[PDB]
Amino acid sequence: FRKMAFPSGKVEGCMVQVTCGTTTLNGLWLDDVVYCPRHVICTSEDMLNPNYEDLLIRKSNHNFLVQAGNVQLRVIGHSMQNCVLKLKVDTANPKTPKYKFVRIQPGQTFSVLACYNGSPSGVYQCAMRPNFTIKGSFLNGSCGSVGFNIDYDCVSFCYMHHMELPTGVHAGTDLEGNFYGPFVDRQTAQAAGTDTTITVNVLAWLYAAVINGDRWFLNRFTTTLNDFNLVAMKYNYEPLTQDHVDILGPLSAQTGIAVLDMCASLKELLQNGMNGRTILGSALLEDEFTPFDVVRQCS
Amino acid sequence: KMAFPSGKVEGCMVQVTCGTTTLNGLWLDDVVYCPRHVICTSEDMLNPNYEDLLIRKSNHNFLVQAGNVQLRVIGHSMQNCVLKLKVDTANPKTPKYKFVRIQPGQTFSVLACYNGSPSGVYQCAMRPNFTIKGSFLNGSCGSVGFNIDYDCVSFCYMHHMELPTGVHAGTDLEGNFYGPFVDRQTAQAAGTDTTITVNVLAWLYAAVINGDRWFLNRFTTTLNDFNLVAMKYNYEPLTQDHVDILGPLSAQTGIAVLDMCASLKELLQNGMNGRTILGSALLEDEFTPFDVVRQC
Ligand SMILES: *[C@@H](O)[C@H](C[C@@H]1CCNC1=O)NC(=O)[C@H](CC(C)C)NC(=O)OC[C@H]1C[C@H]2C=C[C@@H]1C2
Ligand SMILES: *[C@@H](O)[C@H](C[C@@H]1CCNC1=O)NC(=O)[C@H](CC(C)C)NC(=O)OC[C@H]1C[C@H]2C=C[C@@H]1C2
Repeated sequence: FRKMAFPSGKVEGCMVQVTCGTTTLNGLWLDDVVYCPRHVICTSEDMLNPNYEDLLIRKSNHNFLVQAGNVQLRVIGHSMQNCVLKLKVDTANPKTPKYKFVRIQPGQTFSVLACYNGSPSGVYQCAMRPNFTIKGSFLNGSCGSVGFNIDYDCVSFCYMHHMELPTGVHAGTDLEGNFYGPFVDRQTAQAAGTDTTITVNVLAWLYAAVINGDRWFLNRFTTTLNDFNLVAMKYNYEPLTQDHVDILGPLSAQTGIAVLDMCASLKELLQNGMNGRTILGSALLEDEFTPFDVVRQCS
Repeated sequence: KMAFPSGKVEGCMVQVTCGTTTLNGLWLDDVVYCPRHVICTSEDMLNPNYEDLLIRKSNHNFLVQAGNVQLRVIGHSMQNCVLKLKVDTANPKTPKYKFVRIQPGQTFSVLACYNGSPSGVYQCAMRPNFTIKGSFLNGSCGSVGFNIDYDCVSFCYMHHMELPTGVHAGTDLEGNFYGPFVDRQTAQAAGTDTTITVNVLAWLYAAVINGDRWFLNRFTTTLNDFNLVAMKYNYEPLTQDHVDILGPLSAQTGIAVLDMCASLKELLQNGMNGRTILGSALLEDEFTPFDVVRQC
């Protein structure tokens, strides 16, 4: 199994750069609106603790330089929605895909198109950790890079990048400007909750192992969801939600292994360890492949 | 693990059908490139005589679809294991491009496609035994691998087959296989694979830059003494050019190349002792020094 990103072209066609003064970051051009992190209006010294409302009152449309490549896009209106700036422009992006804005749950994966100066650099697959950080590759200038999934022809934008935490992990918002997790866009020391293992994805990985004929860990037992959740927390695993049980439906149907039976198998692995064995050629249980990701790759 | 943005290549993918065989093609200017085994039936694939099969085909036996639009084939030729279909329409999305043949150990991005439609993108290395550890399913043939420098796409790989071990094999865009493989439906084994040493070192430097350095030691080693141990463990030899290529990473961390070689030697001989490096229980060898530097 590989970490596999979505093809990035539909998103590449929407990336622009947004500059205020000497502060440049990336923005997302869809129809006649450009979306970007609001801290573009900050001087490096204002980031220490900004008054975003006051900073924005001092700004007019003519203070924003929006460029697709080196071609300027005229700004004709501006507003702030939570931690994102919305810049109305006078041209509708002809490369606008079908799209929607979605807010993802921890454990879900998405592709990130890492951009600098409005130019795409690379694409890679990320998982939202239970503590609402992602383990990305972001350098200075990457803010406004977005995360997305593609279904049929429709791009679901789920993440916009805003900051790095002292531990090296990354934090950001949805495209309505609401942060994932307890973070704020200020240049202050912030810490994430202790992280935990994404149980639903581990289960997905065990199903993937079964599909490929690696099934020594299946046992004759089952468990209740509540008993499993209480044990899992003792091992720093996330509890399962009803939605987790449901998104494992397809893999459970494909293998004929009930979700709660697989939970009983995982519980035994947690309590007894691997006893020197491997699963899918690995002594470690993988937690960054979702049930959808497994299905994508097995077919 | 980071792939190049795939948009410039997505604009070139089309579907190619002959008989009941469908796969992907690469549409550049007015030529579509695709694996020649699209002309085969099931019976043909066992032991195909491609020159003989091809002479019995006419332009009109090839159906090329760019989305909903059929392109008319007005000519066809075969270059090694690649078929070239001339069409009456030029692709306006053709990027600036080159065809290159990559060396083992080098990396590239793969745009996996099915029925002419892009499905996913990921980074691959050309293995020393000239296989690639890909993610390719039925219908993925004609998917391509590439690198992007400035605005120029360098195509280096077209996908043709899977081996019994689950790894993959294919050609450059001149239709010559990487490795001792043939485009026939028969079980083929690869030579013994080895680990790409210069890439393991680059990845160890990456682990340090990101604050992970439990595996370091104060020891050192000569280049030849390291290479003796490397070969024993089926690692590729490290050349002086490899050492030179690692310089920037050495300077950046202040760890001399041969000091990192001494760390790797200790890892090969003692294992990781249950510990991990950048999250992995195994030494990763599909990041080049360039891949690591760019991303830092
Ligand atoms: C995008 O503008 C940038 C992205 C950062 C740069 C390094 N890697 C990233 O992910 N964000 C940025 O500089 C933000 C800006 C504020 C207004 C939110 N601040 C930031 O990333 O601060 C990083 C922290 C972590 C410790 C080191 C520096 C400070 C403290
Ligand atoms: C593309 O047409 C297809 C891609 C394969 C299909 C499964 N995964 C892949 O990478 N190639 C293909 O079917 C070739 C065709 C011949 C003429 C080269 N054959 C092939 O890949 O054989 C299937 C594998 C699976 C095991 C049985 C036969 C070999 C090993």
